[PDB]
Amino acid sequence: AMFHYTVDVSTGMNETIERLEESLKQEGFGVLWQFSVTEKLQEKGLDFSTPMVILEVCNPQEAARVLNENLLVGYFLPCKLVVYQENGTTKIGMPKPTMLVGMMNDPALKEIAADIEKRLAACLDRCR
Amino acid sequence: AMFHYTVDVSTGMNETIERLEESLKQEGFGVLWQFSVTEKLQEKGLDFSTPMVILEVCNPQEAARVLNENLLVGYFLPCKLVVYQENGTTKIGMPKPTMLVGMMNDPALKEIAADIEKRLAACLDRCR
Ligand SMILES: [Zn+2]
Ligand SMILES: [Zn+2]
Ligand SMILES: [Zn+2]
Ligand SMILES: [Zn+2]
Ligand SMILES: [Zn+2]
Ligand SMILES: [Zn+2]
Ligand SMILES: [Zn+2]
Ligand SMILES: [Zn+2]
Ligand SMILES: [Zn+2]
Ligand SMILES: [Zn+2]
Ligand SMILES: [Zn+2]
Ligand SMILES: [Zn+2]
Ligand SMILES: [Zn+2]
Ligand SMILES: [Zn+2]
Ligand SMILES: [Zn+2]
Ligand SMILES: [Zn+2]
Ligand SMILES: [Zn+2]
Repeated sequence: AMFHYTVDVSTGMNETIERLEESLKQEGFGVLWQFSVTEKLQEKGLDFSTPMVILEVCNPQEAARVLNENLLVGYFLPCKLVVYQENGTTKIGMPKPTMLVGMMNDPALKEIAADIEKRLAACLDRCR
Repeated sequence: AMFHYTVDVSTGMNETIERLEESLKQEGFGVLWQFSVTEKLQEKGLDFSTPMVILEVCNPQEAARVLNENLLVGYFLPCKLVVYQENGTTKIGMPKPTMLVGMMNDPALKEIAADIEKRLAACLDRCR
C-alpha cells in the first residue's frame, strides 16, 4: 500500500508548523527536533529550492511501549513528519509507521505502530 | 530480507559514538542531531534501561541528489544510525536505505539509495 500519508493544508509553511506543534501537543507528542532541509542545502550552494522542514516527534510512553517489545524499533525512532511546499501549496506528510515497522516482520509491533499511525494521522487532519 | 545492517563493535557506548562520528566525517557525513533515547525515557520516569543513542546524519550533496530525483525521499531523511548496547555488547545499526526507498517503487531512486547505503555501511564496518 501507499507508504506515506500526506494532507494538503491551507496555511503556509510557518503557520502550518505552528498548528502542527499544537495538534501534536494535544496528542502527547513533542517536537524533539526541527530541521530545515532547504536552508541547509541552499546554504551549501546546492540546487534544491522546494521549501521543506523535517520534524522528529515523540510521545515518551509510545516510545517506551514499542522499545520494550522490540529493541530494533529504535531504528525507526523518533516519528518523522515533513512539512513542505509543492506547487505553491503546503502539505504535511509522514512515512506510515505501519509500513516502516512492517519491514520488521513483527505482527504485534505492527499493531502498536497502527495506534501510533492513527494518532499522528489525526494530528495531521486537524491541520487541514 | 533483513531490513537493517548492524555491526558489533568492541568499544563501549561513548567511545563508539566518537569513532562513528569520525568515520562518518571521512565519508562526508556530518551529524546534524543526536539524542539518548535512554536518558529521555528515564528522565520521564519510564522503564527502559538499554543504552541507546540515535544519530541523524547528512551528506549535503547526497541529500540534494535524492531530493531532486524524488521529493518524497524527504520522508526518509536525514540518514539514521543507532548506537546501542545489547547483552553487554555495543552495536551500531541502520535501517537500510534501499529497503526504505524500496517501498516507493522507484528504481532510479533506489539506485542512488544503494550508493548511499554502501558508504554508510563502510562507515559502520570501520568502527569494528
Ligand atoms: Zn514565509
Ligand atoms: Zn501564528
Ligand atoms: Zn514553531
Ligand atoms: Zn537562510
Ligand atoms: Zn545553515
Ligand atoms: Zn513516539
Ligand atoms: Zn510486552
Ligand atoms: Zn497511543
Ligand atoms: Zn482511536
Ligand atoms: Zn484523515
Ligand atoms: Zn534482524
Ligand atoms: Zn562527539
Ligand atoms: Zn559530534
Ligand atoms: Zn570512501
Ligand atoms: Zn545524506
Ligand atoms: Zn552511485
Ligand atoms: Zn557515489
